[PDB]
Amino acid sequence: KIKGTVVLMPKNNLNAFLGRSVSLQLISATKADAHGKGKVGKDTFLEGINTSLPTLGAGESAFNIHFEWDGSMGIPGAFYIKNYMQVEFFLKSLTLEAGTIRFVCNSWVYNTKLYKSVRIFFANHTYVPSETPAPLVEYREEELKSLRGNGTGERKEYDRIYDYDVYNDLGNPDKSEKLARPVLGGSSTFPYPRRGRTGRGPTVTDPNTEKQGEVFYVPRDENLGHLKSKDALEIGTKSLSQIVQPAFESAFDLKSTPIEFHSFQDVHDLYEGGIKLPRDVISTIIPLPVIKELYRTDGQHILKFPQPHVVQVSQSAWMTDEEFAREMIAGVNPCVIRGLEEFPPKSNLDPAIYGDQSSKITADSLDLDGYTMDEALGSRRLFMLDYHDIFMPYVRQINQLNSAKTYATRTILFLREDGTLKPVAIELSLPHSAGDLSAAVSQVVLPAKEGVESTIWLLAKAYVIVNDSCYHQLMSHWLNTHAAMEPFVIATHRHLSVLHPIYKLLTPHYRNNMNINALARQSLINANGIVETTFLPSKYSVEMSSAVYKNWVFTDQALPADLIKRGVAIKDPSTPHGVRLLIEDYPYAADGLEIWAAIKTWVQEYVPLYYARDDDVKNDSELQHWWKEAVEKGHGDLKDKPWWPKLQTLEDLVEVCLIIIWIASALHAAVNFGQYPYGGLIMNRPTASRRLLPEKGTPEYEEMINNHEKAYLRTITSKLPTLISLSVIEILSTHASDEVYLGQRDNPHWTSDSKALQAFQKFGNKLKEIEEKLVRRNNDPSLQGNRLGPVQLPYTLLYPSSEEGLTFRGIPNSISI
Ligand SMILES: [Fe+3]
Repeated sequence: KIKGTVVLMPKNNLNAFLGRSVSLQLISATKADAHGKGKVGKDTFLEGINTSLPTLGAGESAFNIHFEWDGSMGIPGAFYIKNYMQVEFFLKSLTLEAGTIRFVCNSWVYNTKLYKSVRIFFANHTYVPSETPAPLVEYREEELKSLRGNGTGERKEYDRIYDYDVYNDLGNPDKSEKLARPVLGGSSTFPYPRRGRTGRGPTVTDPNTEKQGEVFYVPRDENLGHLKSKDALEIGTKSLSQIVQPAFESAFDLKSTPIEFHSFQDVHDLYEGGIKLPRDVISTIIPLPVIKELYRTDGQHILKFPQPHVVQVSQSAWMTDEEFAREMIAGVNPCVIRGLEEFPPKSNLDPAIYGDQSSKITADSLDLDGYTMDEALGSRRLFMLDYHDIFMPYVRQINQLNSAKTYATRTILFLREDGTLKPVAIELSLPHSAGDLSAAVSQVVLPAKEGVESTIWLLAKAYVIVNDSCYHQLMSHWLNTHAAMEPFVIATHRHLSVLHPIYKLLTPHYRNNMNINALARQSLINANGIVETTFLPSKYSVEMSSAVYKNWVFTDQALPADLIKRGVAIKDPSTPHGVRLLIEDYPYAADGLEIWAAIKTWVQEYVPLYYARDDDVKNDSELQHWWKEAVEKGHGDLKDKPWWPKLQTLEDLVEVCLIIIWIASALHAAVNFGQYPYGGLIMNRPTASRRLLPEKGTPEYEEMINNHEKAYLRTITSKLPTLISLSVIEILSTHASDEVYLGQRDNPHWTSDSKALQAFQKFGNKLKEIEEKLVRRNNDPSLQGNRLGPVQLPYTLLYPSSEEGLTFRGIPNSISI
């Protein structure tokens, strides 16, 4: 007999797993039947509870099992398992002793009757397809066929079927015509990454829109369970939209709290004394998992939000021009600023539609610390935050909404000799066309510290940051991380076996991504969901991200390519990373290059363990099918584009894996974990603007003079949507205590290959080394202006490690929140 140990986690006593409850059958990797498929042994049941091993913990139990297995039956390489119990359990592992064979499973096993085919698990060996032991080749391909399913049917909780569909599940046209939304994906008008297929079928009123459902399916093992309810952060979004948001709304409908903030102190009060709300509103929040962690409460009437990092040292520093500019390089959205190499800035928009698009900013009006414009341009000291061409096509329709008004903005920045950025002009642009009923005009606003001009300049920064917050949430964050990554998740499970080296390399970087995305489609980006009800563009929000996706380029997601494309660095082979930054102390980019380099080294060391030559990549059938599908189906609306890597070389494989890991880990961390730390003060990161600048001689103009804080608050996001936005960004900025960070894996035995395990240890050591280096940077007094700023907030977003909570640091493996 072969002595084995099964470790599993009950859904939630242990004796019910005994008798005839659970059977396993070992499968040979070396002895085949007459069809060349590995021989399968007898059904073998769990025989007793193992009590010996202390190294267990975390709700796990271990079971003893002995398999009949003459050396005749060869060496086991897989096993089947059948659960005869009513309730599913979570299978962790099988270990066969005496040399040892390890099976890492980490999968829910439902009752046997629910599966078309018996659950199969492979030993922890790694094989490209041409290396699969012959008796497992068919089992390997059949499991992939199982995972792909057939493209039809309503997916159920226990299904493990990965497939693609368009974003046609956001609208709710059966409820109201007002909730109808365009399908995103699958047309030239609205290209978009695909998402995981759910198959709920058509609405009554629109055969192109998928009907509503209480649960948005993900393949079962994508739906992460948590030992602690407080760690199920993704379910908070659902509770917030479905339960908490209506509770807040009723407090305002009943006039139990003032409808608007009246001064900046009313906002600061949220994390000081708190806000007083009706008892039944407090009573709605307090017992909810995740939500109850968002606020401190007296259990009666008070909710208090946590103090955001951006105000922890100075509550007024956000208002400084130094901090406004610094956050474009070290803030929540540090990846949009561009070099400006000519002046005035140009527009590619059609003047026949929007009016003359010539910039109104004059060079002679700008304070460039004594530099002439030619000098600033030539010394590469001029930059911009350019939302003009992005927003202008949407300004007319946005401004037609009740309580939304925006400009398409452009901000010019000058890189001072001291290495900090300063803002020197903001252009607030509006489209103009012959029939317009509005008399509002485009304006240029310059910095000012006193008088009504200082208030107009503060408002101008707010309009800019409304554009930036919208672009950050929809494009930098949602489109470029969450949405862009999902097609790669699906392709990987459809086409790379669990045995495949590139499966093992990439899948840690997918943890929880399909799950959070599905919950997002249900409650965050749905019609009348959180984003539409809290951000400027309202019902146009998600379609705006489709327009931006038209210009998404996979190879420009690589950090060096991004920096070069935006004109914030230049190619320079004489530097360690091959690029020279044009803003030397650009914290996101300088820290990012270190992480990028570490990932690249890891990928370059792993790949050659499995692919010796370009030919070995061309000839890997799973890899070729994977990449073909990811591009032609997953990102199929951009399959016509010339820039996709072809995947016929070692270099191409490294490039593709490096970009995927980068997007999933560091890029997402840098744009996600700063949300509450910077945006928890709504004045610092307004999500919406509700009026344009006022005309002279109006009461709104006199208000700017007499009550500037009220002028500002009437312009930005109202109090009710503020309470909702703050709550959701608090959730999304939190690290669950069971997170798995870059340099970590959930199991030490993910492969039996010692060289791959060594390479991975080297990678984790390098990240520790990098963190020491980043610590030294933050402690360097010369770098204070950009790494800390007047808010005195050290840039820690790209520190690789973190404890649980709202920590402003730590790089998870994946897009996990
Ligand atoms: Fe995120």
